[PDB]
Amino acid sequence: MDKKYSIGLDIGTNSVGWAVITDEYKVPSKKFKVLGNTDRHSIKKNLIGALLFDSGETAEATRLKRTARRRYTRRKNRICYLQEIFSNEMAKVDDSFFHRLEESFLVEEDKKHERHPIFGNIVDEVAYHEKYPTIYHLRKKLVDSTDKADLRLIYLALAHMIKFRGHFLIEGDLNPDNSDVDKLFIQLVQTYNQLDAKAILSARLSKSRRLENLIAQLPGEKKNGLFGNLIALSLGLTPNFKSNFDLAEDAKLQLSKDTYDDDLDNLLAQIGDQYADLFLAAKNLSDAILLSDILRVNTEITKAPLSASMIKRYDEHHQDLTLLKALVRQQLPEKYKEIFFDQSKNGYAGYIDGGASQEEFYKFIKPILEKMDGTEELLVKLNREDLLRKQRTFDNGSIPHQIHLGELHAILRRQEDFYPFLKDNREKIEKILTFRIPYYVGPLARGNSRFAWMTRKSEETITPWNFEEVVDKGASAQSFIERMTNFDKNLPNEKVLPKHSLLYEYFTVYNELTKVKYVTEGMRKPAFLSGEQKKAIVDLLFKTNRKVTVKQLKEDYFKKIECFDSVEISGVEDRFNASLGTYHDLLKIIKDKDFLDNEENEDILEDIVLTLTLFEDREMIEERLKTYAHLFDDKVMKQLKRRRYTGWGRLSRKLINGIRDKQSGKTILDFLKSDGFANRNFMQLIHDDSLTFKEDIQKAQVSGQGDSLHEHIANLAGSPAIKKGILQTVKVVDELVKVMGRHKPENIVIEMAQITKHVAQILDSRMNTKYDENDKLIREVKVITLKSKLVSDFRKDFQFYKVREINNYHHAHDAYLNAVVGTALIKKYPNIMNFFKTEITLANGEIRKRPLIETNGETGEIVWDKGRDFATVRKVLSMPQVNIVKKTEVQTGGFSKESILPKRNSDKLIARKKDWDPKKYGGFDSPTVAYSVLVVAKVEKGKSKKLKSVKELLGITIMERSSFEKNPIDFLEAKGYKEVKKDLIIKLPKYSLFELENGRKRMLASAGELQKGNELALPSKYVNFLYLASHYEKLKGSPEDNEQKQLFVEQHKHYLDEIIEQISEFSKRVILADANLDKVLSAYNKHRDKPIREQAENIIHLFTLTNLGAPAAFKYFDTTIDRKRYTSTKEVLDATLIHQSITGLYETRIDLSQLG
RNA sequence: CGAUAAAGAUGAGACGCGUUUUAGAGCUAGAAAUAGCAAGUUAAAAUAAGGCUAGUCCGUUAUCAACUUGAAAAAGUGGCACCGAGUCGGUGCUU
DNA sequence: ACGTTTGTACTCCAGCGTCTCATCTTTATGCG
DNA sequence: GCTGGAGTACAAACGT
Repeated sequence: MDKKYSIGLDIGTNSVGWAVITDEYKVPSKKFKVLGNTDRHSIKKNLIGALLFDSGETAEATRLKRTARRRYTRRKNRICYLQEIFSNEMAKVDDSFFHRLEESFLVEEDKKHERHPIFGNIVDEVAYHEKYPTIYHLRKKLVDSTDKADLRLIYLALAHMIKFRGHFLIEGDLNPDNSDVDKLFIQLVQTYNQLDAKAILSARLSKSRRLENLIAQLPGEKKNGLFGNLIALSLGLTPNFKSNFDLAEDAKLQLSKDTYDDDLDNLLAQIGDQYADLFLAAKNLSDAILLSDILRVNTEITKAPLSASMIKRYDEHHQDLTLLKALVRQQLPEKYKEIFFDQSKNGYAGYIDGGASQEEFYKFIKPILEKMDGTEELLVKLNREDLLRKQRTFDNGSIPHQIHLGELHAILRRQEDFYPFLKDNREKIEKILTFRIPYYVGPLARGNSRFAWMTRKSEETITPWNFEEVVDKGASAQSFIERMTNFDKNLPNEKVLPKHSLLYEYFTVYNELTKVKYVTEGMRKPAFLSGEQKKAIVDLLFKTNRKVTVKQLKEDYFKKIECFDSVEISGVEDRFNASLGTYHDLLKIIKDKDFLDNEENEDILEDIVLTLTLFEDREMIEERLKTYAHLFDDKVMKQLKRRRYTGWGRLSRKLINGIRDKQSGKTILDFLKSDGFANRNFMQLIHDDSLTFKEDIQKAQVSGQGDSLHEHIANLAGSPAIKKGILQTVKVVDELVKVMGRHKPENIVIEMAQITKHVAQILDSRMNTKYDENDKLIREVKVITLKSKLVSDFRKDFQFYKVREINNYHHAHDAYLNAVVGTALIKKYPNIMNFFKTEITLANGEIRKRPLIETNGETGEIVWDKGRDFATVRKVLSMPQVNIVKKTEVQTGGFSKESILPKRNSDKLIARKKDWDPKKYGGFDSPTVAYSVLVVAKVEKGKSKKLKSVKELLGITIMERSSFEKNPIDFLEAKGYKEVKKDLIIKLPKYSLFELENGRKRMLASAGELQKGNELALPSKYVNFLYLASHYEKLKGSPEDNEQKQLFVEQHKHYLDEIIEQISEFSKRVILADANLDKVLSAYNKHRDKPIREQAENIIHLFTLTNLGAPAAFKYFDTTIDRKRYTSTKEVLDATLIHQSITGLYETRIDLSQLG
């Protein structure tokens, strides 16, 4: 039979609601066959339901932890590099110093050499920690020593600098001597003249505000160049020097960039060295502004100013510490034990030994400082956030690597005379500090990664010193862009040409001009310009004028070439749109119309623009054009190198001039140039009986021939969770087609709360798959897209109200009403929703009458009867059995919580490495269970060695999962299970459904906790009343309708008692939370004499006691009911396990009572 | 109709902090128990266990009823009406 | 008839800030 | 924040 039906969907980020209706808008009911060892053999089910699943996560967290893993690996490799550089000498001075460093984490019994990590004795360790209290004291000492020092001290200082090196944001060497901001500004004005500045520059005001403030209070007269260089200093960026200093072109000589030197040279040619002193002062002032807050110390007594500043911070911590100690011992003696001994408060002891930040300690110690006297400067430092500070602090992220490199340079230039190996390896260690893999090279994989693009020039290990001789950086950055840009849509095998290609612009000119038509003198035939005439017009106007030519210019060229027949032109605009811009720039730079005109040099120019579009670091551009420097002078070689092109086109070169029909041999560009008086455009050759259009379809089919369902949802443009929803929606559609005897649905209706267009296309592609004799796709299944507004409109107009707090039936009810509205309006119209209200209002206040049976105007149709349609959809909405399935999913993600908890005697701690005993070291805690397994075996119970046979539910950790799947039997025997039964092991993922007495259901949250599994089928009257009462002040309708709703909600005030009675009955049947229910009834009893709106707004809040899923806390009326957790899955082992299909219609029920 | 801007997705390269264990000798009184006093700012190592394909890679995204085949991918498996409704029941027909 | 284990109820806890660069869609806004 | 793990105190129920 035909068995006509339709399928409705509601795709969500967290759920997929589905419904099947017939031609009479009825849900069909069908009896299904179940499997398993249970006694039930057939179950009657209704063809409406929803599928719930966890939200799809983005890849960002995985990306960040992957990047962190790479960073830790690289830092460990730097430590190994420096431990191979110092290796031979360190074997002589103190062998196993590196080994004492590596075993520092272990407890003293687990150590192999000595507990003291540096010198191996107690006296020298104490002397080191007293002579150099922090690492910065040793850093300052080794920077300024002039004496020989122990090699361990040099290693510790330089290793601390390499391990914590700083940011690479400031490009260019930063001299630490420039520190006076006021002198920098006055020197800028003075050098300009020859050719509170400190407070204003170092103020925390914005760079825009800072420049504006200095410009407002500007003593310099006729000194706009001083103001521009001041912008280039404080802001770090000058404006266009064509107006700032009368340069030839717009020159933005912004500092802190590698292009600063090249733009400065361009300005020196463009201005004529009339701003060099300004640029020089700007650089000095930019430095002194940048290092101002970083190095808050005078810079005339040391070469390591960061060490001096941190020593000053340590010293002020000590001074204000002893003074605060004295003042609390002298004025508030009842608080010294709390501030300086208690590690649980936010005092000093919590700030150092506990877990208090600087903010928390400041907030705690401020009121103590206020009430006591003598605390003036301590308070002043606290507002300046400079009281009792530490060196390793949150604000150390602004220290540039130039400072650490300067200190490291100072030790390798102060200790190189005594230790000779430092002198030849100085640049090696400096490279180890400063080497940073570029963003266009990526992971240095040998081919064993799915994220790598790097190409190797050699086959050797990539050390930080052979990176430029082993990694082909050109091909690396080429592959970096070439994996990211999309392939050709027509030919999905090969890549895509740059947007600024000469071939593409020539194609656009010739395609527009081929679409353009001329007009003859007598016949006035459109046709087109001839191919020779086309090239002549291009060279006359489009190759002459950089901007597009006007129709007047085209007419002037037509009359200029030969005597015009008629300058009128058909199929053309007032001005053209295609421009020969890149050829014009090459004619303005290369300045010869020979290489840019000869077709033998076309591939050269295409590679030129490939380089300009591809690379943006300008050294890469430098080398790739240096390959081609033999055909041009050096000046244009360093001028065109500074040209950057942005953008990628949507067409490829094989589509444009690579595909040629075997009958003709002409390219698509050649066909556009000369079509034999046919004037066919690109879309003409792409959609005709020519051989070009056939090969495109054959390649679009042959290549990407798989194009799997998960692939095509995966390669879309949207959030991952909505892609999960779309994929589950498609699977639901397939199974719903299967359920009805594999007959196709007549319509499919879609609603999501461009991606809608795409999911419509997927469903249309899978359902509509039949072509006629003339190869025309017959639309057997009309996939319909619907906005969400219409559904809510009817929901409110026909009072088909939803409270989402009752149950998850509202999802499938949205799906059913979706497939009611959509297929009604596809019939009534083949206000638009005014065909619905029978008493439709008018501008005169008249309730214009409507027919009971609505119909289409043009032809007779049963679109909507205002009787027996209410009854059907009311029945389906009040229908108690609708199939909600929570998607059983194996958990993936982190093994446990990321917090490293301290040591305990508990066994729940997890070994953070292989041999780290957690009772000594501590470690991770609370692991994540991948899935639970039901194991029937016998355990060792009792002191008398008794094998008590037991059935238990054991949770498998994500970490344990691979070891369990390698050998389940051996894993169980290692766990403590003797003589297990291999064939009764059942894999139970999260949200596995179990059925118990009185229809009670529980979902498996884990091996030791369950979730509520039942749904309260509260009738339509109660949910309609609850929406009317809670939206009492937000009715948003006509005043008569609002008054009628108010009268209706006042007349049924007794419905609250019926609602709470339904809640109590359903909670007593399946929820089984006696104390929570008693507190609920006490709270409802206490709060009866309150208005109905608030009462129903909190009866809505009540319904999360009975909601599907995890137990949750809630508040009714100023009282919080804490969650009743089911923390024992012992009842589940005697229950009935239900396996369900994605729709849930097809079931497999296992009686676990019979297993064992 | 080019063009700009915002948001989102994906990928790469870098810092700063935090946590853990250990190292920085606590002293004095007291038989001890516990007090009085001193002091504190730093470093090493690890930062998903680990894996083989041994890379200055990979390891937390996406995918996932049961059943029968398939290496996997993937394919295959469950009769239809009608009257009723508290998580679906009943009746008839036919396999 | 002690003893040990499983059921309850209750409380607490959960890795986080920044910067540079690149490539795609998808919305949006004034032009006119 | 969610919601699952874990610790703690206290008693009921099952083992021997």
